[PDB]
Amino acid sequence: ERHLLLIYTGGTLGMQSKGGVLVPGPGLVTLLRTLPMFHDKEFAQAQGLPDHALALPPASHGPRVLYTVLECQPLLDSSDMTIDDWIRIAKIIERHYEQYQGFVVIHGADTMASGASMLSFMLENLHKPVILTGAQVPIRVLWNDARENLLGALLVAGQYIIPEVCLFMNSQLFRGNRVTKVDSQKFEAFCSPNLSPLATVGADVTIAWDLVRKVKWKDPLVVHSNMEHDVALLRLYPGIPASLVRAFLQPPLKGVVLETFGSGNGPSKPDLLQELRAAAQRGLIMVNCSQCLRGSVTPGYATSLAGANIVSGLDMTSEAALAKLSYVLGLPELSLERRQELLAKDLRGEMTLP
Amino acid sequence: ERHLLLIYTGGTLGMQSKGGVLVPGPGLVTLLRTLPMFHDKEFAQAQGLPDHALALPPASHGPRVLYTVLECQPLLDSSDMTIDDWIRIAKIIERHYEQYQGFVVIHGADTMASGASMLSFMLENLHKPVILTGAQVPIRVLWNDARENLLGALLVAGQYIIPEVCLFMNSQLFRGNRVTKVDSQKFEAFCSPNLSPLATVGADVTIAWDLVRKVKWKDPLVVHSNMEHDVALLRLYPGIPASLVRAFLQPPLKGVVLETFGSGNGPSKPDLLQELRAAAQRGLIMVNCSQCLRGSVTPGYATSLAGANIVSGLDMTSEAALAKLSYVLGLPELSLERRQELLAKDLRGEMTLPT
Amino acid sequence: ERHLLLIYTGGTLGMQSKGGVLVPGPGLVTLLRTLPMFHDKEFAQAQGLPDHALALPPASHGPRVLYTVLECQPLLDSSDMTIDDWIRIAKIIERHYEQYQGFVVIHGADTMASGASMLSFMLENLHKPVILTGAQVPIRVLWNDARENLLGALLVAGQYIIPEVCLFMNSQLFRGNRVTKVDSQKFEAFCSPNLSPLATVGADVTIAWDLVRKVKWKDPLVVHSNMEHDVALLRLYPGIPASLVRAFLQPPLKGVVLETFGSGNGPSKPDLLQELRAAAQRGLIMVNCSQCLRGSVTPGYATSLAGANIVSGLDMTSEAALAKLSYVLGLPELSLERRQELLAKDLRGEMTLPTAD
Amino acid sequence: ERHLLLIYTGGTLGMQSKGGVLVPGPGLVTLLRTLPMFHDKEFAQAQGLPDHALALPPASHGPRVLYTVLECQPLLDSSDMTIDDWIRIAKIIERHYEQYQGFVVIHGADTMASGASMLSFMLENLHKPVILTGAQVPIRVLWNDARENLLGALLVAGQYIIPEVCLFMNSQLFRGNRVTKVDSQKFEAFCSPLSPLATVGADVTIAWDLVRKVKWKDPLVVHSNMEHDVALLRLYPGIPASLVRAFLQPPLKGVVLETFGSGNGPSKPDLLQELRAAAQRGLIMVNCSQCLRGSVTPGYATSLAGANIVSGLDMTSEAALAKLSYVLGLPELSLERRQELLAKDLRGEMTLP
Ligand SMILES: NC(=O)C[C@H](N)C(=O)O
Ligand SMILES: NC(=O)C[C@H](N)C(=O)O
Ligand SMILES: NC(=O)C[C@H](N)C(=O)O
Ligand SMILES: NC(=O)C[C@H](N)C(=O)O
Repeated sequence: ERHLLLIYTGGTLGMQSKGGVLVPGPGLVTLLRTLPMFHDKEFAQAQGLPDHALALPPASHGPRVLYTVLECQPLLDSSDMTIDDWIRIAKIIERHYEQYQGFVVIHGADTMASGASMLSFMLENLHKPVILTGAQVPIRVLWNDARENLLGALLVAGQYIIPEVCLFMNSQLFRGNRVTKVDSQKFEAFCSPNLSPLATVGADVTIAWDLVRKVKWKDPLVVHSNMEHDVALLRLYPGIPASLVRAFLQPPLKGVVLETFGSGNGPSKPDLLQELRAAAQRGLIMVNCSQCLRGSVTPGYATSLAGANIVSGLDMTSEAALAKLSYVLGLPELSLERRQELLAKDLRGEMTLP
Repeated sequence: ERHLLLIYTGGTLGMQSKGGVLVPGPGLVTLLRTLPMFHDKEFAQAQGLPDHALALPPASHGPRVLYTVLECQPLLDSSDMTIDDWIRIAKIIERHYEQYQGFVVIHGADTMASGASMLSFMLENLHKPVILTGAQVPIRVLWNDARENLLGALLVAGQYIIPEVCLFMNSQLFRGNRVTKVDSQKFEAFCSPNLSPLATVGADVTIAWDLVRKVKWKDPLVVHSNMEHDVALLRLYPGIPASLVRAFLQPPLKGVVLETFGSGNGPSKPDLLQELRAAAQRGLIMVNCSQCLRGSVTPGYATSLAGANIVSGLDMTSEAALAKLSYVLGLPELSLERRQELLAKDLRGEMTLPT
Repeated sequence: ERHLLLIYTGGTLGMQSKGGVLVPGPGLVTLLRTLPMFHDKEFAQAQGLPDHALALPPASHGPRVLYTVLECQPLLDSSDMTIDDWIRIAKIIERHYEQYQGFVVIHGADTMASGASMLSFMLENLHKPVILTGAQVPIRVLWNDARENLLGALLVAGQYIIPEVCLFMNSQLFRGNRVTKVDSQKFEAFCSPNLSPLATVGADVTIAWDLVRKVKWKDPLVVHSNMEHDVALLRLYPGIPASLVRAFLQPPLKGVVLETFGSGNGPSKPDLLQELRAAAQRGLIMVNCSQCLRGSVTPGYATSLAGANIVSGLDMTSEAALAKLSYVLGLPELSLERRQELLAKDLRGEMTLPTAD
Repeated sequence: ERHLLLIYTGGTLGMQSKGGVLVPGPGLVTLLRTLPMFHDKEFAQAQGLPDHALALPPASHGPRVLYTVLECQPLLDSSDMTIDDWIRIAKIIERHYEQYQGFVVIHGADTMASGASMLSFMLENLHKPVILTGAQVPIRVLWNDARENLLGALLVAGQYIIPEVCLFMNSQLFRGNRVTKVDSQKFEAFCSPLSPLATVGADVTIAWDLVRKVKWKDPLVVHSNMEHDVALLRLYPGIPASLVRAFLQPPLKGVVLETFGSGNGPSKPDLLQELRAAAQRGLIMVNCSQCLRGSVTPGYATSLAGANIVSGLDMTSEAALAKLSYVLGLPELSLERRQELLAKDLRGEMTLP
């Protein structure tokens, strides 16, 4: 037997109609009990299990999977989630860490990538799988992607030791701090542009063990509630004025991700470069990410953004850059020089160095 | 014979190394003369052609293609381009419109999608092909994509009547106001997520004629120099504070594209919704686009951004939304209500209406 | 209410383990009754429905879907299926045609593409959806693709009028005579290389109505049991000897699909060309298909296979070519010249005739 | 300076029209001289180079690339090529091995995958790049894929030590015994259903983790001893036992059976009797999937396994056939041993589980 905690935070997976729109819907465990793929009634009575705990049917090989449903309240559309919400999820995982072998987090799709990236950083030295999942269609609608996404998440967390925050959707397991949302309607809503999926499910389960991170059994779980809240993302657009950038980078902002053009370039007009230099003097740290979905930031042009307090984001997703920035800036008592060194390392498998 | 104007504005296609970095490089026509795929010397002498004009070798079918190279100065990395630069290109095309059968614009890749979208709107009633192209590797480096991208553009503009601003890269012709840049290194750098390519080149040339827009021969070319400059793009991110949005939307900003989450959703926290409402009262217009690459903005959630002065961008690329916003806000003497109605129409094939 | 017939012929979707291997498994309706996504017990009792008939829960819009399970016997691994088996399925659909609004056929994946193609031809003037589906993992294994494939098929047949033999797998509806199997393990096992999917399912259902064939209401359903059995497929490989081709094309073979190289080319060595000419003289008809997955057979090289009794397969899948060949050769009293003309037409949406300009 | 041999065997890359159809066209070096991307005239005169030898323009760093064009005769449409033709190419590479740092082979596309696979096996202990390339459109036609495919091949062979038979098309370098042709018209004609060994874009990315290691201690052994009596047989539904019997008659020594799905076939006894009968005669059978992607695996009662049947796992059919030809051509081995070799990864063509 392996035991999982299933943390239901909201999202379309469990929504219901009200006033002609989807809103978060309670009563998940009540529904899951009625579904044989999610709950084995025979086995429950045979072992007289606590009523709070569900049991998956037996799978082909391996151990049996039991899980407990923890329904947060209120439930949220993921568009409403913030660093504080992700911290609360991390703390749930921390409190219950020793009692469970893995975790699944039902989450809205709108910001799942940001959440996966955030939790990747908050959960330092993680030793157990934390699998985020969601759906484009609610589980109470007959024709949906929720059933198989939720089951897949539970089975992955239940059967494999992948000590990472991942995202499972549509038969694929992605490294969480490598995903981004590419489709607003299709079931294949997520993509991992600069890294292979960690796993694929088909006739057989294929796992890229060469990529999966190693359990650090000597080191304890350290949860970072100290995440800098004053970080932002700024997408450059052609002719963006210096005056607007000035306003954006005003105190109390401590860090910013600049999504630049192509291989990491921006306008070379002086008044704009002046504002970035000015913000560097105030102590602001800047990470340069590409607006492009695929590829890396690299030097090479006269228009490349580099210099005082600018760190290259290489091939990071913006969601990962923002989370890493929040993480590093939240660390206590470090020199700005040291903070920059950390931003330039691969801390959770989110960045590929050359 | 068909004659094209080749407008060289800059970009990696023609860059050179200097101080260990790529910068714009002059002298394109000088190089192209030396290349047999770009200039047929035999034919030039046989017709004693003007020295400014180049001739492509004969192609499989069709008419012969001649072209003239117009090298803008200064040349620019496309990261430095703005609405003003694209207006200048539109005006070049306007001045020379009657003398040429089509146009090719060599452009940097970093903002090509914005430029294509802008020109799409500026060139009202366009009757001739305007093909933007560029490269990930300069044409003076041996192993490059520039040669074939430039030749392809010239052949497409030279041989076909596609009255659209397009982008040609890597054997594909895209509708210009439908493209976006998806890869910063690969030769397949561009994608048209919510529309088929207009053409594909292989052994044969396949054109999606049932998508290509129809020539309106009665209507003259109207070039819009009146493009609103005070427009912006704002990407939402989780927990973006009201205070920051307030600062972003301060006068003199007239219009903004909000890149929202998923099917067009954002935080429902009241202080943020109050700033958008406040900006609507000041007269600002907002277009709601998805941060997602593929798919459409649609209502359906309690978190959907809709209401006063917010227009759904449906399946538009952000580059197209920004350009359309610039276009509509630059039109003279319209009510704010009318401006919104125009934003909700398909003006250049950039948006697909539901039905 | 719309009523469907669910024809369970076998395949991995319903297999069980025995001696460490998967074999066909009976008792489908018994399992489906226990599954709330497949059977609404409340509604069944509320309308006191016949015990043989299942009811899907209500869906977002549209009518309610009821269905009857017909479990063929014996059940088969699709690797064992032949023209005779597909004829039996066509005849089941014929007998029950008027009682039901659509059909779903649970079928093994190994030859689903051949079966879809065969049924496409056998069911002339079809007016109702016939949706084939299957799975890479059996429905009794917990982590599987069967649940969603079967539900999807039922919902597509139940809710839309697509008068075609289709294949539904992994959220996509393909034209059946356009599919081929491209992956032996992934759930995305099928691909339609020279045609778009007819439909895609996501948050919403998108249907390519511009491609879906039109119902011919005036014309009755004609089922062709007269399918020529003596047809074969022959894949060319470099240096394939004339002697081997000779042996392959011996009587009683009436038709063959030659899978050739690239744009439809083969060796020009004379002894080989002589065997094809010899077989043409015996009255054999040959269809030339490309080994390539995507693209078309076209003339252009000195190595292009063309001539006596050879018809270009253009962009047909080999599965479709073989079925069309079986269909056309089974038609009664036609000249060989006429048979060839029919092979060169688009009879069921399986072939795209080349564009002029 | 690095020197390459460019072996022009034929194919569309160099074809010309005649009687309204494409046929092989001679005079490649004559054309390439006139093209600045392919020949640097300044540099040629500056070093007074032999007239037979061409010089690519420089890149910034790295060495300069010179190459010699060897035009086979007659030139062939690849549809006409056989084991004998690929042996001849291997022997050209053997004779000139010491004089050149790499090789490029211009080849027709129709059977390039078979040829790449064959050469992969023939060229045991290969230490230098052998890059096959071709085109969907002839180089003399203005809008074509030939120019960039040929240049790419020369630059890859000239600049990198990838001791493998590869195929370069459309900005990608594939392991040769892993490719297959998926499109008959598009420039993206080939697919490796394994990662590409390299990709060319703004930068060149090479998957060094996959590229095989040079064995400098071991000499190049060229196998002319390739079994010719091997065949490929694609199963189709209801294929009769009588037809399979005829196909597997002597003198056939080996056959690749392209089976359904994960490696399955009809379980009807008369058919299984013919495969067993052929095994008794000494025939060896490799089971490959008709599917493009994935692996042959046991699991069903319909899986073809047993006497003298070896699983092809994830091999392409082109690789299975070539490996079968290779193994059967080896002298004095027991049939058991031949089967063990078929089940190993000999040239990177097969992934073991
Ligand atoms: N599909 C989803 O989950 C979208 C939903 N608005 C959410 O993020 O909560
Ligand atoms: N590939 C390119 O052209 C990049 C260049 N920085 C530009 O956009 O001008
Ligand atoms: N996935 C499957 O159904 C394969 C099985 N051998 C069959 O075709 O019956
Ligand atoms: N593209 C090509 O090269 C096709 C040609 N028929 C050949 O294989 O020789």
